[PDB]
Amino acid sequence: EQFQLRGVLWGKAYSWKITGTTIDKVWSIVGDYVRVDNWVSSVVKSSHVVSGEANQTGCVRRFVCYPASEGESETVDYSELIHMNAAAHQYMYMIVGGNITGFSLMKNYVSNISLSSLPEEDGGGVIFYWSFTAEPASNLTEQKCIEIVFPLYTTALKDLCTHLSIPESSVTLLD
Amino acid sequence: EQFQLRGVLWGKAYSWKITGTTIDKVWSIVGDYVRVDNWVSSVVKSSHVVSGEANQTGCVRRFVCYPASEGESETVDYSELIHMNAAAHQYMYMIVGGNITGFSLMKNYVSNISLSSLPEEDGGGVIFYWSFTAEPASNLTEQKCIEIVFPLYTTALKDLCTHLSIPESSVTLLDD
Repeated sequence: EQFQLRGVLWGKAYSWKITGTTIDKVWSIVGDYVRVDNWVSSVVKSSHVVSGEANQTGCVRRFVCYPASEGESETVDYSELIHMNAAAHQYMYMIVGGNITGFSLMKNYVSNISLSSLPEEDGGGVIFYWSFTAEPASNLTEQKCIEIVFPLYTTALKDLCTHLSIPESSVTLLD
Repeated sequence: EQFQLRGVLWGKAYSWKITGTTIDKVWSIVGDYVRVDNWVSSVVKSSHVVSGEANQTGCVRRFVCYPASEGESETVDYSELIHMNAAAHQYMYMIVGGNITGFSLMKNYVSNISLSSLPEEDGGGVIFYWSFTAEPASNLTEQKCIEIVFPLYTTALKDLCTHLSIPESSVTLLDD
């Protein structure tokens, strides 16, 4: 009959409907965690595992991003896979280092990806769930985090279509 | 060029499609965080806010569960709301105290609830996303965690239908 208060979190969750594809096809790109360069290829130049075994829980990926603008340097993201369930097409990760533009500003950025199949009889398709949280800190606001994260998710959904060779119209942001 | 290794997590995410209702009817039940007794009524006897403002982030609810099986006693759950975006139909909470059966065994049980609408153009309907994580601990297993959580979520979706006055056939667990 007692309890201990914890800190509150910032963040937001997004869901897209994707037609003209299957959970396996989406996963073949999105599920290769340590080769994110083969997914968000418009932002990410290269990626490889630097700790643990590729795509296994606890592993760390290091990926390199193209310069944010001309003159600026490439930036780096280290992120740990903190939960992986490939059979259930879902995983969870956190940035544990690097100077990746914007994302490296957040405190304990944690992200969740979940894929689901819509019923066969409803025309199939995939529900792509993608959320993040970050801890409140004085150099940011929740609104500023959203302005960092959401545009990237949007780009990644576009880059997904490119790699799937399906039109961008295949993707609809729910709500 | 350095990073900081951390521990891994246990958990699982589930999604259901719910027909025959609207996202705002579902939210009126599911979104009323401190009155979970009006939702999972097969399990929860009573509930109220005990810290902060009702359903505002940071608040804590205390709720009483019926005996889990015959002979046992009522148990109690203290859970804190740690994120809330009502207009976006999504929130996050964590158990911060109590002896609630099964759930209080987990270390740092964190849960996420997210509602979305399917396109009007393609039938409508609500996608109900519900996930949890817990921190691995010597006294438990992830499989045990899933045995604790999933039947509760399952029961909760059935109770939701009761309170919405829609057939339980309205709910379908999505393949993952």
